[PDB]
Amino acid sequence: QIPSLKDVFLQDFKIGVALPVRVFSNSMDVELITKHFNSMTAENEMKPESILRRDASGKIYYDFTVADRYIEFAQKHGMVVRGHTLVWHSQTPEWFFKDEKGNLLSREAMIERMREYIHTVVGRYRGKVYAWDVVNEAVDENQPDGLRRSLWYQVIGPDYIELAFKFAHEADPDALLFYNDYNEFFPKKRDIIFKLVKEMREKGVPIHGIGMQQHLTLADNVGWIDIAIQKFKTISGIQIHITELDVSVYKSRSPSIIYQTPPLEVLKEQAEFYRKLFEIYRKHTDVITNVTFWGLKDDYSWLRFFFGRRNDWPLLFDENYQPKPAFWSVIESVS
Ligand SMILES: CC(C)S[C@@H]1O[C@H](CO)[C@H](O)[C@H](O)[C@H]1O
Repeated sequence: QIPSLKDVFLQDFKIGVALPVRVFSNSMDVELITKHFNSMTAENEMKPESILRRDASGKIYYDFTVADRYIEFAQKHGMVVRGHTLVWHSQTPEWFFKDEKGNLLSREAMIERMREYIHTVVGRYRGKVYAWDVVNEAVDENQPDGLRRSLWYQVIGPDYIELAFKFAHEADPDALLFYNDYNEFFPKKRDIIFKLVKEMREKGVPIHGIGMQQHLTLADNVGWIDIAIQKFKTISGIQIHITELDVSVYKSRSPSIIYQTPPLEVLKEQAEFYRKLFEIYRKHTDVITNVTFWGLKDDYSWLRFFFGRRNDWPLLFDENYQPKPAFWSVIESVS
């Protein structure tokens, strides 16, 4: 009786959702997912720590038993899958960078290990995962060259980023390959992301897209987001995914006032925020091809634990699967 997000935005972009694997065995979760969403991302289940294993000998192997369930579900329900994520400083075991003695691998050995990892994971889902977050959160504006000094940088060096895209494109030449990041509309970081992607495109690196995480709060300036999309879309041939959208009801990551239940005025402010945001996304529909929310409904949000245990209401559906004020405001950005 309520409209379907994916149908409302059919001519604009895929409408996606980040999901933990438990939802596939929950009839009420499956009802809400299959009504509204034509794209899905594994919230954790396709990250390196979720796939990498070592046997009693210390030999690396791959466990796809959980990740496989996403492709099985997507195929059953006619959904596309964003693969998240191949190369990241987070949720990647420190032992992946080391030999049996706990010493750092050589650059040569770690390039080979990255190649095997990306070939194995992207190869397994070739033609079934239409888009990959190949590299996640590689930018640090505090560094002289703008690049985060992670183990990837320390063990391979600054070409690890372009190599990851090379290897992913080898494993699945039809996949759309994304560089994904947060705080992507803050000016200094925006300019580093722009320069990184533009320079990789100019030297023929197979990068097809920029993933804008859009982990927002009610304190964020939506004008800055419009300006960031305007800057990124000047890179010829690049498309944009909104990969991890949510809107915290708080105005910082460390609020001193925490809500038990959200004031109605806060939910209305959130509806106004989401409306202005979707007006900007529709304005840039020529470059945005997927808008994915980082969770199905408010009580599943990472924002209830990542910055400290607290209630937050960051999404379009409440704890009882009901549309929020923001659901209607988002729908009204079209209607
Ligand atoms: C899917 C999310 C966990 S990505 C998220 O972006 C955050 C910024 O708000 C932090 O940078 C976290 O490191 C990162 O995991």
